Amino acid sequence: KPIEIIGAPFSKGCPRGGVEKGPAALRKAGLVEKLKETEYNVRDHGDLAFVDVPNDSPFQIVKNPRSVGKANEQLAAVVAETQKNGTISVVLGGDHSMAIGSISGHARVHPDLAVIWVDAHTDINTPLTTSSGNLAGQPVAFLLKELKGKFPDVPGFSWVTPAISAKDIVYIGLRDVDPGEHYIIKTLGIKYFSMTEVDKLGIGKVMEETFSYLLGRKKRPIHLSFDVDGLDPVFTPATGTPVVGGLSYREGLYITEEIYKTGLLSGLDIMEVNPTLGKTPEEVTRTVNTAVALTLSAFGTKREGNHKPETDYL
Amino acid sequence: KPIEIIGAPFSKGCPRGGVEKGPAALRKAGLVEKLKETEYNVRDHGDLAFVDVPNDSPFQIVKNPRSVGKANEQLAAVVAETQKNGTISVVLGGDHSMAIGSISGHARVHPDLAVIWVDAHTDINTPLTTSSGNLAGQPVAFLLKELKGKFPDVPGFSWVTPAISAKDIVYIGLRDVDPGEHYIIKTLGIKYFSMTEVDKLGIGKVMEETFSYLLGRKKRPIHLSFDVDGLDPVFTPATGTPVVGGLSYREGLYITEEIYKTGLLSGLDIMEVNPTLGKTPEEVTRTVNTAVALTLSAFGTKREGNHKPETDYL
Amino acid sequence: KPIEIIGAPFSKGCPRGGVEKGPAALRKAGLVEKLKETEYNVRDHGDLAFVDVPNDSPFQIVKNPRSVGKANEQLAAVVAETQKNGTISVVLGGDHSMAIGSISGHARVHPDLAVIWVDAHTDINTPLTTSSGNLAGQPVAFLLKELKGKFPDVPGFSWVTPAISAKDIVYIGLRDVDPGEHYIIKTLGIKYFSMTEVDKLGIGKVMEETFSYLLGRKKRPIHLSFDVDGLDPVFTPATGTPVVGGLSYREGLYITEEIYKTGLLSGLDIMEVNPTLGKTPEEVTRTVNTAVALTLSAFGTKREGNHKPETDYL
Ligand SMILES: NC(=[NH2+])NCCC[C@H](N)C(=O)O
Ligand SMILES: NC(=[NH2+])NCCC[C@H](N)C(=O)O
Ligand SMILES: NC(=[NH2+])NCCC[C@H](N)C(=O)O
Ligand SMILES: [F-]
Ligand SMILES: [F-]
Ligand SMILES: [F-]
Ligand SMILES: [F-]
Ligand SMILES: [F-]
Ligand SMILES: [F-]
Ligand SMILES: [Mn+2]
Ligand SMILES: [Mn+2]
Ligand SMILES: [Mn+2]
Ligand SMILES: [Mn+2]
Ligand SMILES: [Mn+2]
Ligand SMILES: [Mn+2]
Repeated sequence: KPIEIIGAPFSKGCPRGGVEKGPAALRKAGLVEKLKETEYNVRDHGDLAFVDVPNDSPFQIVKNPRSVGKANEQLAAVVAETQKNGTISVVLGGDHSMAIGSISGHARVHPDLAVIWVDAHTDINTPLTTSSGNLAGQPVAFLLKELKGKFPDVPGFSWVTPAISAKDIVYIGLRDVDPGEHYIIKTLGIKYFSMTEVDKLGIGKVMEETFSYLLGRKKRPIHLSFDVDGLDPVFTPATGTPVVGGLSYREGLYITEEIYKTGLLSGLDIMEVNPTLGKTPEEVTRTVNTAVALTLSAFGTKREGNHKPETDYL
Repeated sequence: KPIEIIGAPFSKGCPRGGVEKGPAALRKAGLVEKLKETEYNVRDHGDLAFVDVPNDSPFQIVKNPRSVGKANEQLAAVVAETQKNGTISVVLGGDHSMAIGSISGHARVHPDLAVIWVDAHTDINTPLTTSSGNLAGQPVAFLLKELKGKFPDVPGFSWVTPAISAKDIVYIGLRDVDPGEHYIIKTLGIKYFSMTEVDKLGIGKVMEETFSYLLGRKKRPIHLSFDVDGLDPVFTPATGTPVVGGLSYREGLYITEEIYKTGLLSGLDIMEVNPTLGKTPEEVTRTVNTAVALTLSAFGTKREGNHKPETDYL
Repeated sequence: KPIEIIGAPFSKGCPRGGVEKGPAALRKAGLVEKLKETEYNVRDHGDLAFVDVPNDSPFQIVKNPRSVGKANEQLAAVVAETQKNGTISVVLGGDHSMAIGSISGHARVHPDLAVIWVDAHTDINTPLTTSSGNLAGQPVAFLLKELKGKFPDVPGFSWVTPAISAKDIVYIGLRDVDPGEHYIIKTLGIKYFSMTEVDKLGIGKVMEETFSYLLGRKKRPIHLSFDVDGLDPVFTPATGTPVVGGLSYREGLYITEEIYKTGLLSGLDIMEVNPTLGKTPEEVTRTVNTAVALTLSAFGTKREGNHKPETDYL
């Protein structure tokens, strides 16, 4: 199978700059080279060059609307293209708002795709419920069908068409949800596994249930959108919105090795890796490293070991 | 439902001073304000003023008997009063010896109360089994019916009447028990989940079993006495007797969100938070913060999120 | 029952020196004294004096073959002797290559022994599959029956006779396996619980399965070979090959308390504790301490507490 790396050095989704340097740190860590050592075919599409939209006034509270909107539209295009060539797309980016384009793109080629959202937050704040204008915290609100019309159209996001419905997404790791975000996920009956459920069930059963929920009836493509802050700050400190009591390094990898086994991984996002937020070079390294392991894992790397077929090592 | 904060700045239960500053740190952390944002009605009773008993000679080994005794009698009174007004009592204190008064008080109004003791220690040392005279490690010995008469009456504790029996308490997190304390809990058939059981069952099944044990036949009130040292020093370092291999930040909260769901929380204690023991301001902050989260959790705060009823966020 | 401490200050299995200082650190931590406080009879055999084999040229890639070979032959002898006196042997060593002699020795007296290998690595690299010549990573290749003849005889290891077969060993904690090592463990159908299985099952069920696998039909002696790097660097940082996402302090102890309950512990190894690798005195202390706890645990120490029989503490 084919893999296509696509860097999304974008940070306008969050007021904190830095996440744009994420792709670099990741490539710099040996991601592309390491990936190539897998049973996969790796191609690097390079980092997308996003044109800034001058005098990008804020829509009500929403910040950098047109700039985010345009960057995503370009991402959706790119991804939609690789998806058209049946290759698996990997978006290494900055803030999570790029999930808009990554999925909206993926959807154009695979409308029946399921989404497993690993994050500490729901990121489903509609532009009317946000306490800030940060779009990085609103991706899902833009991807949901059940949310269309519930909030005023935003400048730059007219190209977007709700790609999936409430019954096609599953959150994992939630532990920092707003009153509105919470109201919404409950009101729409969106399946989710907060840290409380993971504690109760254990990541083992957790993954078991998410697969039976999403792949119970039909077997469709999987879009894993991984926000590195789905794990505990002790594993991925270098991020804009760290939250205590998260997923462990182990559960993170367990999540990715399962999705690998389903043979249905179609698209992956590795977001929020900000190298400029590590209190120490060890923390940045630490973040980049596990974020790479998550990617490698998704694509076949196993903790029990891996070996090439037809090779008699004895 | 009503909540009544009651500070117990007492430290005579342990030779280390500092736990008296605990209430401050907690209030100072925004506890009262944050609590008020819950579906509850919060009232702050302020910190109790404990009169020191001069020439408080030690009873055999027991230290500051009369001083502890009197402080508790005053606490039992206070608590017994709020309990009389059907409000939920919250004791923010110093050393755990105040559990004597918090429960003995709670009991006067709710004799059928169950007790979930989250701690790294059993704290059931009778004045005859203690290696030290520290009462902070003897609360339960004073609250048990099966332990009455087994040890010599102590000066200042004549007002106390065993509030509950061996079949009404459940320990969670035990991992540092003395030969005597152990002999006792085994001899009296006191249900408990040491860290070994939590490892085996997983906090999920652990909470499951404690509720079926305590609420199996009848549904009675719950008195959660939480020793912040039920968790690992990595989460609550600022405490007098830290012990490695404890409950995780996650398990602590899982414990409190369940007890919240039972709708039976009647009384809560948040003890052993000592701000003077943090090797660094981060450690003290760290302790105070999770101790607050435990409290907020107990009273409804959910990691999956919370939202107000009748509010259409869309 | 009798316990016999045997120090194996050997480091030629790994290019990094330091693990030879391990026995010291452990004794220096109070191991022997603390052990004596158990229901066991402790005897210290002292640290073995290993004669260096001059001009010990490398066999192909294998480094210090003759030196390792000779040291092990001496260890096998020693252990085989205490085993003959029905006492339980405890090898406190340096690199894991000493597992060769510890088990080969144990085997001579108990050929039906089962082996529970707690380590982050399989250490089953045959001299033909190693990327380095480090024997510390090849112990099992020398102990397996199914591996005999699969690799060229090594200078100094002619005295060795495969002590156990693929169906007599169980790995726990694996998370850093080589292509060849992996090919081998899969090709030989060797039961193992990688960190992925532990995540899935939970150390509780994990221990459950390993006992039914190894003790299902017959009840034989247990040789627990514990490589401190089976746990996460956060617990045992001071080691030559640390790997993230390992066993927790808790799971390590849970592993040992179960093996204790089986009443079948016959032989134990506590390897890879390198005091010269702790970035800070706290890290070295931290490693030594949990390594001691693992040992004490193996021999009866319980987290729920322990008390002497026939002693009425009241
Ligand atoms: N980029 C992110 N993942 N941000 C998290 C979004 C949730 C945040 N608490 C908000 O109110 O918007
Ligand atoms: N205040 C406390 N929680 N202390 C713990 C009590 C147990 C202590 N090891 C003792 O011997 O008394
Ligand atoms: N002494 C050890 N435990 N070393 C681990 C052995 C595995 C190592 N990666 C190798 O290739 O040999
Ligand atoms: F994000
Ligand atoms: F998020
Ligand atoms: F306490
Ligand atoms: F305690
Ligand atoms: F090793
Ligand atoms: F190893
Ligand atoms: Mn997030
Ligand atoms: Mn996110
Ligand atoms: Mn305690
Ligand atoms: Mn206590
Ligand atoms: Mn190892
Ligand atoms: Mn090893």
